[PDB]
Parts: sequence; structure tokens; C-alpha cells
Amino acid sequence: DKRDITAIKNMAGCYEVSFNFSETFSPNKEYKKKDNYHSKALEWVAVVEEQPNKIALQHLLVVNPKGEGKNAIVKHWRQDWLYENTDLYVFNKENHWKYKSLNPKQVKGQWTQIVYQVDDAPRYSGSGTWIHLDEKTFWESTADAPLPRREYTTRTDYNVLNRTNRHEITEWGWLHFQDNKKILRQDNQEDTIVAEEIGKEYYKKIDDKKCLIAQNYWKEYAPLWAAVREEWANKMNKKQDLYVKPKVQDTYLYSELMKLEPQQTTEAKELVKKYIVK
Amino acid sequence: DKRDITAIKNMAGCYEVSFNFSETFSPNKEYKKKDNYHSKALEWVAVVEEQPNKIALQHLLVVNPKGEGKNAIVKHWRQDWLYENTDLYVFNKENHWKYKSLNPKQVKGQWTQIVYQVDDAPRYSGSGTWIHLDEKTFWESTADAPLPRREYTTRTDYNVLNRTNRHEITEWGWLHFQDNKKILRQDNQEDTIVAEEIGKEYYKKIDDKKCLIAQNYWKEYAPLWAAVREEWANKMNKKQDLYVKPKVQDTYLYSELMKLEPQQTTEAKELVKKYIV
Repeated sequence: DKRDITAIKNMAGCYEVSFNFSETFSPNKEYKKKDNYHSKALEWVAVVEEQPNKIALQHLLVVNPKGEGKNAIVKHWRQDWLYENTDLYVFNKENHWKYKSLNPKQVKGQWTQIVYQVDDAPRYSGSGTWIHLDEKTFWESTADAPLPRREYTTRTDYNVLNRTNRHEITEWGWLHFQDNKKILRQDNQEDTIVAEEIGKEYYKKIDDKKCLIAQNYWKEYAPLWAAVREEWANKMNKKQDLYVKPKVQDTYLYSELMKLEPQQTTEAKELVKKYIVK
Repeated sequence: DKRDITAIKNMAGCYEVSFNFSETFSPNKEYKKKDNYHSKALEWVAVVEEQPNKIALQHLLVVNPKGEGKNAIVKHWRQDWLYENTDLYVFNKENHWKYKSLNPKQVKGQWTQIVYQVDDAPRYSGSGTWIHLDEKTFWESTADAPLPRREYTTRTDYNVLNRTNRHEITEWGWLHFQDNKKILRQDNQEDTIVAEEIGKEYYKKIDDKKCLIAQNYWKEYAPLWAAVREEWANKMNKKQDLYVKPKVQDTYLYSELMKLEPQQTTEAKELVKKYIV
């Protein structure tokens, strides 16, 4: 179904995003639910790569609309879509992502979505079939993920967020629905659900012109980010587990990459390798 | 798909149900969320009617497992499944259900689930396709519905519950996931969503023995209820709107039927037609 490509590419554009999360259930009766979350943003999603069965989508955030360049844009998670892919990198705990090879017969008709981090490192991976039935266009998958900032800045109750993600194309844009389980993963033990949350992320399509600051940034700095991507790919094509340093020399990778200029491709690649433990 | 029929019939058996409801979002920022609802129950789901394009499932609750017969059993929502159905009764508001016709083109591959109440009156209807992909077996649809007991016993804040219902077959049984919206449809202001709720009902499969008390009741009282279904069907097959009197003589219908005996079929059909306007 080629309607599958239409749906992925319908997640591209200029959007005003409403971020919303509410806690729901817990296996502990004494659990005290945390207050609900709401944020807002201006996001431009771009199609960085279109290949025969690969579509890559980069999210960029416009923080200052009255500005120009990189100081007005903050990069956001990338979303890569691969058809009938058997090679996945999934989150275990901490800074460990493990290679998982899927059965090639279960991934038939399916698309794998690999969501990446701001520094372009792997964040989470899942596979599923796009459904174009009942006047609805949706995709669902479940994936273990690193804790987001809204959570690590607020609590230490858990280490893995299991996300059941749903991507639905809508009249006004798209919705990223999430039914998440907050899990405590400890070694040689079974996972424990500390709590659960529901999230509804609304992307309302607006005119592309209102996201021009980001389009102009990417025109210039795209070649650099392609090299960052290529290096991560070199590691992950070796099909071995990935361990990633969070900070080297009290500096994070995204910050170092951002300081770099558009043509400093070689330098960028060396930086990625400096944050890969192997 | 054949697997379609297999999926509906896997929603049957003896189950231990866990009911879980949590309010989530509201457009009123000053809204105070209500406490979460949790309950448990023992239920028997049975296949009462199976024809090629219609499968009906009756839910019966065992309230006392050390009991005998009728007073140990409480009737629960019937679930009728109809393939490629164009005739639906949809909840509007306040004891009124409106007839809706659908174009056969929209319902291809789809099944309609009409959920009925304890008095076998209609509650909600919706249509959707069963998905058998990704090692998952699911069905989803959206339907405006009347308020449940959990809510009418406690709130007058709203009058219609919009429900997005997901029925998924699982190894342990089935799950009823609910993404619902709480709406006030009114006068002097229009549809207001008061709050949103998420519900997850877990129907875990257990030994049939635990549900026999109910199986026995059904063997005896089945024909009375077949008769109640016959009268409602008469009204509904006339494809016109339905208004149901909530109470006559300050008496509810289920209560009257529940005061009857298997033999009393005519009286039942008569009691039903008393509450039909």
C-alpha cells in the first residue's frame, strides 16, 4: 500500500504542538498521581531522506520566531521509517541500547519507526502496520524508551518508559497518542510498573511560512547533520549493542555539534565517536 | 475474514473482570479531577445467538457465588454484533435514541456492535472493522452513550458520554479500552466537554465452574429474555426514533421483569411496551 507513504509524509509540515500528559493507573494503591503536563511549541517537520523504503523526518523547534538562525532553533527528535526492517536498536536501561533482530516474517507489511535523539543517537525502535480502514489512517507500536526530561527532572521512581505509540493522521494534522507504563527495570528481576500515563500530542498544521526560520537553518546545516547520521549508522550497522556516554568533559554532544559550522563534517563525526563507549 | 467471527466468540467464557477508570484532561483549567474508579466482578459471557452474520453475547454477573439461581445473578450488557449493518440506533440524549442509516459503502468489512442494557433496551451502537494484524486482534469504534451507574449515581455534571471503544483479544482474555469524553449537551450553551477519561477493563479468563450458577439461570430464564428482545426488536425494526419512559408508577422496567418467572413471557412483553413511548 502506497498510502503508507502518503501517511508518513503527512506528518511533515509546520505545526503548533500541544503537549499533554495525564497520569492514570498504578499497581500500588498508595500511589499519588502527579499533576498533569501541558506544553506548547512551534515545530517544523522536514523530510530529510526519502529513499525507496526509507523516509526520514526531522523535527525542529522554533523558540524565537523573531530571530534568525541556529540560536532561534532547537533541534528535536527525528523519526525514521523503514519498511520491512528486521534490524532494531531498543532501550534496555541507562545508556544501553541493544540490537534486536526481528523475524523477517512478522515484519511483513510493517514499517519500523526509529525515533532518534537530538544528537541523532538512537532513542527507541518499534514496528507496525499502517492501517487505512474505517476512514482512519493510523499506526501503532510499543517501545521501551529513555525517560523524557519532564520526568527525569521531576522524579527517580523509574528508569524505563514503555510507550505504546499511536500515530493518527487527522483533518487538522496529526495526533501522537501514548499509553505509557512507567517501569522500574532492575537486573535479573522482572519489570515493575510504578505507574501509567496517557498522552495526547496534537499537531495542528499551520502554514509553512510561519516556520521559515527553521527551513533556512536546515538549508544551511543539513550537510552536517547528515554526517552525524552516517556515523551513528556505522555503529549500528555493525549490529552490536550500543553504549553511549552521556557527557564527556562535562559537555554534551548536541552542544558541541551546534557550535560547529556547516562544513565541519569530519569534525562532527569524530565527536560522535567520542560519545560512543565501545 | 472468518477470523472476525472467531474474535467475537473469544469474548465469551467465564471471566474475572477488573474495572478501572481515570479522569485525564479537561478544557477547564480549574477543573478538579475526580477519584479513580476500581471495581471487580465475576462475569459469564455467553453466545446466545449465532447466525452467519449475527453473533450476540450476553454478560451475566455472579454477585453471590455461594448463592442459588436468580438472586445470585445480575444481568449485564448484551453485545450484538452485526456484519455490514446499515441500521443503527444512536443515543442522542435523555431516553431518546435516534435512528441512523448508513451507506452500505461505509460499512463494508465492518461489523456493528449494538450494546444493550439490562432491560435489553438499546444503549449504544457503532461500526468498525476487526483488525487482525501485527499479532493483534482488535476492533474500535466511537459511540455516544448514556451515562453509566458509576457516574449517574455520583454526578449531574454532564449528560452524554462519548466513547471510543476498543475491544482487543489477549492471551489472558480480552480487554475493553475506553477513551471517553464527558459532554454537556444543553440549553443556553452548546456541547461542552467537561472532562476526558480513560478506562481499562480486564477480562481475565477463568474456570467455567465459577460461572455455572449463571449458566444454570440462563437455561431456565432464557426464553423470558428472548421475549423481551423480541418486543424491542419489533420497535426497532420499524426504523423510527425511540423514546423510552424511564419510569412508570415510579417503577423501573428491569425491576418488574426481575420480579417475574420464566413462565411469564406475555407479561414481560407487556411490561416492555409500557415503557416504550
